[PDB]
Amino acid sequence: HHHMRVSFMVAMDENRVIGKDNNLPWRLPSELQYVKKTTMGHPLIMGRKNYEAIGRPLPGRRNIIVTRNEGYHVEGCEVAHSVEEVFELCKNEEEIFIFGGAQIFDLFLPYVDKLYITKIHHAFEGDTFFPEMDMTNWKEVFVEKGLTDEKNPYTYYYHVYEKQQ
Amino acid sequence: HHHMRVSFMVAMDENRVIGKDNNLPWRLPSELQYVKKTTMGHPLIMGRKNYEAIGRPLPGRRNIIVTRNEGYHVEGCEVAHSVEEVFELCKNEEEIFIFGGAQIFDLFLPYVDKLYITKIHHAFEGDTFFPEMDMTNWKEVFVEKGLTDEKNPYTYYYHVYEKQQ
Ligand SMILES: NC(=O)C1=CN([C@@H]2O[C@H](COP(=O)(O)OP(=O)(O)OC[C@H]3O[C@@H](n4cnc5c(N)ncnc54)[C@H](OP(=O)(O)O)[C@@H]3O)[C@@H](O)[C@H]2O)C=CC1
Ligand SMILES: NC(=O)C1=CN([C@@H]2O[C@H](COP(=O)(O)OP(=O)(O)OC[C@H]3O[C@@H](n4cnc5c(N)ncnc54)[C@H](OP(=O)(O)O)[C@@H]3O)[C@@H](O)[C@H]2O)C=CC1
Ligand SMILES: COc1cc([C@@H](O)C#Cc2c(C)nc(N)nc2N)cc(OC)c1OC
Ligand SMILES: COc1cc([C@@H](O)C#Cc2c(C)nc(N)nc2N)cc(OC)c1OC
Repeated sequence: HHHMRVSFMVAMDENRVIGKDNNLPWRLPSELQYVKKTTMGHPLIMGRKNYEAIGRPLPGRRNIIVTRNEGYHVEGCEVAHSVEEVFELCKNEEEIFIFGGAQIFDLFLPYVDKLYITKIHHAFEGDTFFPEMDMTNWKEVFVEKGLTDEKNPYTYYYHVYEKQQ
Repeated sequence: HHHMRVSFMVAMDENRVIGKDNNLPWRLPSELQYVKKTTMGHPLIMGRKNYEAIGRPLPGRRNIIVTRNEGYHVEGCEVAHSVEEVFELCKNEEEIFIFGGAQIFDLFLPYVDKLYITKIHHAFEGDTFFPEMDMTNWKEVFVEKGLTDEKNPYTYYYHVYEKQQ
């Protein structure tokens, strides 16, 4: 029914952790630069909690915030209240990026076409997790080692998976 | 249609620069010795401008120069004038290396199977760039840190990517 490509953009550790105390458990500027390059010129779909943690509209992209709050407004951002409203706002979009967090990943899980997942080889303490996924019917179309140095202190890989018809 | 493996051999910076004033923007003997090791015993496909910058046939490899000039000749080198002519000269080769520069990288881009790309972590001034590449259906099959020392003054990594069928 929807015409835009629904993509997931996420980074997670060995146990699927994505967050701790409403922020990122790791600081990886190189990973963030890859995120910015990939998502540039495409809508970002983020949960209300996810947005407030970031604190600011991310440049060069349509920021769409998902909340049940019927009176929620933020300057320089669009607000949706359901999967369908998001699909309406993004009717004509080429590809959208579901950007998190867990509640929003859950919401859009039945609709994912493509998965951009960074895997981080470390066991972080966390409270927020990326939902399990049946990877049957999925093909890995890209993999590469991320940059490890003084500023990026963990081992990590970029993966991209596409669903088959 | 063709049976030889078409490989790219290239070194570029953070902004895809490969050249400046018909020359290399950096001097990396260690990177050059990896190039010689990998390409040895395999044909080199070079654009006319790339060849003349080098100035001499590179030993142990078939040097094949790509030009539109029908009366162009160089001692100890073969001269092709098109993608297909290169394919004819290399019909029986196991693996050929597209060696640059930009115009020749463009020419053979639709045919690349394997990419040997050195990434140099520095922002050089340059005029010649390595073409953008959709890496969908490519996988990194090798990565390693290059040697940094007094003789090799930059941070750089060797990457190898293979196309998937
Ligand atoms: N490492 C990574 O790749 C990522 C990690 N994160 C991390 O995840 C955490 C945030 O994720 P999480 O706590 O799951 O929160 P979310 O980002 O999923 O936001 C939760 C909010 O989304 C709204 N919401 C949820 N379901 C619906 C619905 N069905 N209809 C309308 N609105 C809905 C609600 O807003 P409301 O209460 O206003 O009604 C809810 O409070 C942070 O720690 C963050 O750092 C986030 C993104 C990526
Ligand atoms: N960093 C790296 O990995 C590398 C860097 N380089 C750098 O790049 C620069 C050279 O690149 P660039 O300027 O693009 O030159 P090229 O090496 O790509 O050579 C261009 C020439 O190739 C010939 N040519 C182009 N298209 C065709 C075609 N379709 N059919 C037949 N012949 C064709 C033409 O020759 P003609 O005019 O004679 O007809 C043209 O002038 C230099 O600065 C060099 O140092 C080069 C290789 C690698
Ligand atoms: C709390 O602070 C942030 C939280 C997020 C989060 O929304 C995310 C993510 C995110 C990350 C990190 N990586 C990948 N591969 N996909 C994602 N979707 C982003 C940020 O910068 C942009 C943040 O500022 C520092
Ligand atoms: C004008 O000076 C040169 C220019 C080139 C260029 O053709 C190249 C390259 C090249 C390099 C450096 N690295 C990688 N990974 N791939 C390449 N294709 C080579 C040279 O030595 C052989 C040069 O002499 C010093």
